[PDB]
Amino acid sequence: KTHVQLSLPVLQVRDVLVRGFGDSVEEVLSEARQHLKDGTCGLVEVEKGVLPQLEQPYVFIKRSDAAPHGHVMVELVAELEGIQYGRSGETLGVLVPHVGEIPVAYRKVLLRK
Repeated sequence: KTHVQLSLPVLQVRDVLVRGFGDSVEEVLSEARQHLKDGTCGLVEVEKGVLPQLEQPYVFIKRSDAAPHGHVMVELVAELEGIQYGRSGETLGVLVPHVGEIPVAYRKVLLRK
């Protein structure tokens, strides 16, 4: 399927144990997509002071359209040293590995895969 319904656990930035997906734009997009397929991906909501506490390159989920079955349609955009790889809508959050952190909420998304 071109899209997959996921429910992503929303993590507090200070709880995250693994603060990025890897060391290059191509690697972090690859690993993010793998962890989304495997159900091992969390979401951190972006506010003042959040991104400097995480590791670059960043992977964002961004709104791709204006929401089937309560799932916002999203796609992946990476960022490294202020350059983005991909073009999309509003940021819903930054993706990180999930390794058993307790979430505060869930974010229903339809991931363009």
